[PDB]
Amino acid sequence: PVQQTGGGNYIHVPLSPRTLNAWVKLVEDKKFGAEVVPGFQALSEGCTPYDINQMLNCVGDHQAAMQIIREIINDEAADWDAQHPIPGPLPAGQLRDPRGSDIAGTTSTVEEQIQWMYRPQNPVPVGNIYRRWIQIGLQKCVRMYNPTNILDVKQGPKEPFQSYVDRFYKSLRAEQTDPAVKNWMTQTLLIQNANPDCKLVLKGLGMNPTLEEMLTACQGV
Amino acid sequence: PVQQTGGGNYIHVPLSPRTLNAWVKLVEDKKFGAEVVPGFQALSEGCTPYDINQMLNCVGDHQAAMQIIREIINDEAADWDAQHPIPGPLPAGQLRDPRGSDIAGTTSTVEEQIQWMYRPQNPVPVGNIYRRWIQIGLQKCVRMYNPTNILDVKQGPKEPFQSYVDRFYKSLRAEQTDPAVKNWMTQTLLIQNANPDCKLVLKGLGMNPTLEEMLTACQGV
Amino acid sequence: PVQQTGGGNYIHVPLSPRTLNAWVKLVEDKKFGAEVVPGFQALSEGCTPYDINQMLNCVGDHQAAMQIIREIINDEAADWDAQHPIPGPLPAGQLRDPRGSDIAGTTSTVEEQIQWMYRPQNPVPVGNIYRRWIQIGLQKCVRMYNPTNILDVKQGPKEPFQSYVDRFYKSLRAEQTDPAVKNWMTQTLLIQNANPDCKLVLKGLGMNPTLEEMLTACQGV
Amino acid sequence: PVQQTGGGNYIHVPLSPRTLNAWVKLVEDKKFGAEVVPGFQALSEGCTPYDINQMLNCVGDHQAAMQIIREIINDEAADWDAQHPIPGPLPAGQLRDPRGSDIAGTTSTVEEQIQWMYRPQNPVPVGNIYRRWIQIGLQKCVRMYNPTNILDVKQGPKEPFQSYVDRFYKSLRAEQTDPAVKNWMTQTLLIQNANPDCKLVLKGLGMNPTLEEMLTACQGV
Amino acid sequence: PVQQTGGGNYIHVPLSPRTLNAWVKLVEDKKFGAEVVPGFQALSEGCTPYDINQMLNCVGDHQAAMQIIREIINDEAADWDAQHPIPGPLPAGQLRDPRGSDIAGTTSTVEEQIQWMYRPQNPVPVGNIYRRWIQIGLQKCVRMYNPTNILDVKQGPKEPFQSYVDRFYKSLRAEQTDPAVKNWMTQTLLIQNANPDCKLVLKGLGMNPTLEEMLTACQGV
Amino acid sequence: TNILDVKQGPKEPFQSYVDRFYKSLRAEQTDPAVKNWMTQTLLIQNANPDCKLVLKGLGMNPTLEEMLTACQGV
Ligand SMILES: O=P(O)(O)O[C@H]1[C@H](OP(=O)(O)O)[C@@H](OP(=O)(O)O)[C@H](OP(=O)(O)O)[C@@H](OP(=O)(O)O)[C@H]1OP(=O)(O)O
Ligand SMILES: O=P(O)(O)O[C@H]1[C@H](OP(=O)(O)O)[C@@H](OP(=O)(O)O)[C@H](OP(=O)(O)O)[C@@H](OP(=O)(O)O)[C@H]1OP(=O)(O)O
Repeated sequence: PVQQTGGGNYIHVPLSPRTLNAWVKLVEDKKFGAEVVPGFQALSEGCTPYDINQMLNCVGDHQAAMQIIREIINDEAADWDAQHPIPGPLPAGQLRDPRGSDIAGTTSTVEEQIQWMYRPQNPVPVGNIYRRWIQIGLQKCVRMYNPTNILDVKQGPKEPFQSYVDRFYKSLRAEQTDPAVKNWMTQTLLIQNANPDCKLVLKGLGMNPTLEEMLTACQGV
Repeated sequence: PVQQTGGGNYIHVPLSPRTLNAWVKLVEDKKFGAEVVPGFQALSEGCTPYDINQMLNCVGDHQAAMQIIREIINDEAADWDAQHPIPGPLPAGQLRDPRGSDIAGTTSTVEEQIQWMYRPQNPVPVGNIYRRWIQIGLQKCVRMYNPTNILDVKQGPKEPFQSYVDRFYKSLRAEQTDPAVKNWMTQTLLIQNANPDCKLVLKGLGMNPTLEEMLTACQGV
Repeated sequence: PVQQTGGGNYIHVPLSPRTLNAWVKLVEDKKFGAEVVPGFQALSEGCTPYDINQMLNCVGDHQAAMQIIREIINDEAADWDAQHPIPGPLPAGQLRDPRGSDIAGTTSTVEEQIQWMYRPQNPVPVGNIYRRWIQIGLQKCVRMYNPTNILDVKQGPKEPFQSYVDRFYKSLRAEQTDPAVKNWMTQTLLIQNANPDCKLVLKGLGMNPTLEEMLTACQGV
Repeated sequence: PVQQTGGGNYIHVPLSPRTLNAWVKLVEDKKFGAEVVPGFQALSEGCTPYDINQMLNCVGDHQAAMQIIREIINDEAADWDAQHPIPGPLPAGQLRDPRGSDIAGTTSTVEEQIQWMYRPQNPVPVGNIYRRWIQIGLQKCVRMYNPTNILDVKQGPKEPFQSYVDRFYKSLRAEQTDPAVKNWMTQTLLIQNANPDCKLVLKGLGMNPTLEEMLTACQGV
Repeated sequence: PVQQTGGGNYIHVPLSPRTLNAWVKLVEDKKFGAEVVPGFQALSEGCTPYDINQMLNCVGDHQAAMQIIREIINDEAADWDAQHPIPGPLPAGQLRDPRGSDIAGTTSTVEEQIQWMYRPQNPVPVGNIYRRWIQIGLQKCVRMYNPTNILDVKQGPKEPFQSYVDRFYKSLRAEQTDPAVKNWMTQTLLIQNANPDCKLVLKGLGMNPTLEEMLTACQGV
Repeated sequence: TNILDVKQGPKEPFQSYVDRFYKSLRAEQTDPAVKNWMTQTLLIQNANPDCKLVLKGLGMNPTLEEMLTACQGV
């Protein structure tokens, strides 16, 4: 992280143990639950990359997924190098313009990552760009770990409509589905993959019911 | 959240892990108990919307209810857009006047949400307006989850008048009932849905007893 | 709560989660033990009313007692309105003189509650007056929940004089008894409601023994 | 407690929940172990009396002992009133010279207790004097609760000399014994109340052994 | 650690208990897991050597490994002494130029270690150089404790391809293997040491599959 | 019929099925994005297991042209 000073220059405060441990305990307990994606951001809102890397590295389990995230950061990295050019030999006295690897803090140092993140001429935040990339690797894994696809989430003889709708929506977000499909699935597949006795009551409501109405109606059916 | 500086402009401090976890542990343990509504406010008294959204999102369970809250924020959102007009093309150099979605921080950024929340000309607090909306979705769910309606809370042969009155009042607040009804239910339905032996003693007190008198009298009856 | 600033006006800091939880865990575990009364004050020494109300409200159990406290705050409230007059239409630009409900923060806002609590002309602390009222409702409940009245606390064949005196004094404070009665009960009823074998030894000490002497003497009797 | 300010007067910071709870958990678990006396001081090094009283009061158990402490504070209190005279009617504008009860903060307020504790003309610390008194009541109780007197701490066939010496010294401090007696008991009663086989070996060392020598020698005897 | 002051010189703040305990609880629970290496750095980002030494020393178990680390710090130490010369008798008034042992803080004091770490003429950070050395001793131990070598990590009849790849990669990093070998092992030995039924499906993908494809394909095979 | 009910018969080709699917996809006036998801997924899910595995062996995000050729005589 970065803490500024009065009469002094910006300094690098370290990351904190509690936070390093919470991220570790949100991935080893929730088994890369979708929520892992925001937990990470919040725990990292103001962490320079060197620190983000130390956190992800403390986790020595689910190491296949972490490798997948590393592959994704390198692929996104290639795009930034291609789209952003080299101004040419940059005159000594100037910190090298940032690349996808310095953004990570691998080849670069925290002090240089703070320098770009705050340089007055063109501040390049090498702290938030990296997290975004990590979040695409985390998100794919969540999608690789939705044990049930939404088309298979249905209702058994003794399964109600409140637990089923919970199992459905939780998967729908984790599949990283788009919005229009979300509504169609929400207004149709919810009723299709259900017990018939409750289905008749959800259909008794009328057309385009609301989740409030669907839930209240099928209370005890 | 927002922390101001001396010699510097307002900055965005992040939300804290402990608080993100407490909200999560007040919803997964109390099963959206009514108290969830204030716990949220207190945990969020000074959180800009971006953060309020990160908290609600970390919870990946009870996701049906969270969807209901999202529907409610969008419905209230339509009202604000209708009631509050567009001054027209706003001259470049001016931050767009706030809408129901920027209030959420979805399409907007925290820096802009802080800018309106503190702009000197007409400070628009986009932090408290949003929470209020979230609280109406949370409140409906509590009402959707009062397992017993107050008209069904009664006294069995071995149920006393202290546990029953507790089960009654807890439901009365969670039903989000109005005040005049609250008093009538309080002075009448409490005695009606009760064991007769205790009922005779509560009636021996006189007319319009006080909960102190009702409770002390039916001690052991 | 209220935190003052240098070069800036007083601000409202929020209440803290840990404290909201401790009050909740001192009432759901001690079952409104007498100590609940001071725990509250200490946890609230510098909390503006809006916050005191949020804490009491997070507790959704023992809700009958909380209603009793609400009745007591309204009754005390009537007294303040009667004793303190209305200076008449107060000129615009002046915050309304405080009433029993603003003291609670119900109809009022924290900023106005801080304004009176610190107004230079006649600072009206709307923070401590309210707590005092809450403490009379809490105290009555403790008295409504002393399972044993002091006149019934006695000694059985295998009950000693150290556990009995503990059960006696704990009730004596919770009954909210007065001081002169406290001494008479202390020097007389302690010996009366006791095992005879120990009674003879407590009486062997002489007249007006001291709890030190009474306790040391009946060691093993 | 008291926190001073720059450009402002001294203020009263409150006591903290964690500390109120630790004192409570050092008395309900250690059953007024001697260590309770220092735990209290350290937890209270800078607490004005009002707070010291709130802590002791949160403990609603072992209430006989707390009453004994209250009797002791009143007895010491009489001595201060007798030894320290009344300068006579003190001119309005002057805070009353402190008495044993204001030192407690009972009849007095924290602001007045801070005023004497810091008054420039003759600062009277009403914070440390009170604690000292509380410590004499706590100490008597520890002495009233040494289950074994040192003259009864001895060695059985299978009791060694390391556990016995531990049981002996722990009692010796809790009896609040004097120093000269401490040495005689230490160099004599330790050997007297012991197993003979180990006694012969402790005596083989010579005269006035040291606890290092006594302990190393009787290793396995 | 080191905290600077305004109007005063740099001071040595101490290390914190929680951190001393976390390092101890990351080595006695993870049994020198590879992650121990970064946990240490993060917990020590800004700790002067004297403190780093106090932490490692609190751990009294796995003391063979700590001795190995001590041997490694002494061997690296010899290199620094050889490569860095003695400018000769350094004039009194000048702190001795740093050596490998002062870097540790053994023969040196924290104040001198802070003086070099911040001396304006040629700041020598004796805080980060030491940690680096400790990290080579920690890393060797992790390699001495990879119970399974990657050439022995294979798939049994009921072992899938997700747990196996996890056991493989975790070892690959802990063996401290190089990058080119990492890719060859990754694209070849992963398929070789596997169940044949899944092997046929991983081979059905084509050539140079990606861990995403390999993992999705062998789902249920 | 409807697209969430259309299913390839056990001894029916997945070709007969696609003609009973795209015909019912346009009729339902399904949105274009909802069309792509149903197209790349709901076809394979509501199909014979043998051809479902054969199209799954075809690879990721297959194209209908390839799906038809691979499930030929499947
Ligand atoms: O008291 P809190 O500030 O909420 O902190 C709690 C816990 O509280 P309790 O003692 O009431 O259970 C302990 O706090 P401290 O006593 O150390 O202040 C301590 O527990 P652990 O060491 O077991 O984690 C840890 O706080 P800290 O960072 O101050 O050590 C943290 O633990 P939990 O979050 O697990 O309750
Ligand atoms: O951890 P933070 O979120 O920054 O909170 C700090 C921090 O809490 P911890 O003690 O749990 O680390 C301080 O740490 P220390 O200075 O004790 O190391 C503590 O200081 P004090 O206990 O000395 O006051 C202070 O305490 P408090 O909550 O009583 O103000 C507390 O404050 P916040 O939680 O409000 O930030």
